[PDB]
Amino acid sequence: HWGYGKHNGPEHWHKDFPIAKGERQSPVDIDTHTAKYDPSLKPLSVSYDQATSLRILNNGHAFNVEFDDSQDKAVLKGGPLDGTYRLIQFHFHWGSLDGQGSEHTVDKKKYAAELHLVHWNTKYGDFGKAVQQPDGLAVLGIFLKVGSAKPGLQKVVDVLDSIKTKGKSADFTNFDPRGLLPESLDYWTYPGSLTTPPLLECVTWIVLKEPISVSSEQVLKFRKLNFNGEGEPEELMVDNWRPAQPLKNRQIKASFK
Ligand SMILES: On1cc(C(F)(F)F)ccc1=S
Ligand SMILES: [Zn+2]
Repeated sequence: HWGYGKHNGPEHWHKDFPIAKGERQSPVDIDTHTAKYDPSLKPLSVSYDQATSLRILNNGHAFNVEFDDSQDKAVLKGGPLDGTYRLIQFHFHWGSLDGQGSEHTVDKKKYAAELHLVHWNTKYGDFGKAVQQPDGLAVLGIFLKVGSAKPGLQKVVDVLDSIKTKGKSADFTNFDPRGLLPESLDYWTYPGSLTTPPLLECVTWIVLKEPISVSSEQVLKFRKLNFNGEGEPEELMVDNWRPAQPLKNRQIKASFK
């Protein structure tokens, strides 16, 4: 099945998922000089005070921190969005080395990792119906650089030993995703896609300009996870990022001057 290796990595995905070579695929390189300021954009509204985390899951491609999305508890609105998007899960993409790992790049610069907070448009009722729509999702993307530790990340790093291999989950209640946000909500936005199969073109991407800093020890612990299941040859979960895809007929808009 798909993955990130030589034989089943991103350059292969198009054979099972032809939309891989579609018109609005993600990630992309953000050319900062050509992203135009759009003064009609709104401040993003991130309302996470009532977020209810439930569980953390190693799905064989990344780990997901899952939320109860049965009510309007943790929502994203404003910015480029019409309506209200509900948080369902977050996950990361990261490298085997600090020099790589993010999916979006900024003037071709790769960060050590990239956090994706996935939200679905509540007008569609649930996640599975939202991914049938071109405005079904909004993904808040936040870059990670290695430097100072991020205290708000440590509860995630500390649970990873309990979900080392594919298919493992752990209770993961009362985690506050506000602790993963940088100071500034200045962002770039463009229409794109999921960055793993099935690569659906549902996503309004909102990528924050300000990275968060995480420590070398925090990211080292992400790299001890495994893509394989228990009892299988160990294959470290590293380099689970898709490279930048052609921008095609898209414009990236900046919320800031
Ligand atoms: O790529 N991708 C995939 C998913 C899911 F959950 F549908 F698998 C959600 C968000 C993103 S970015
Ligand atoms: Zn992702």
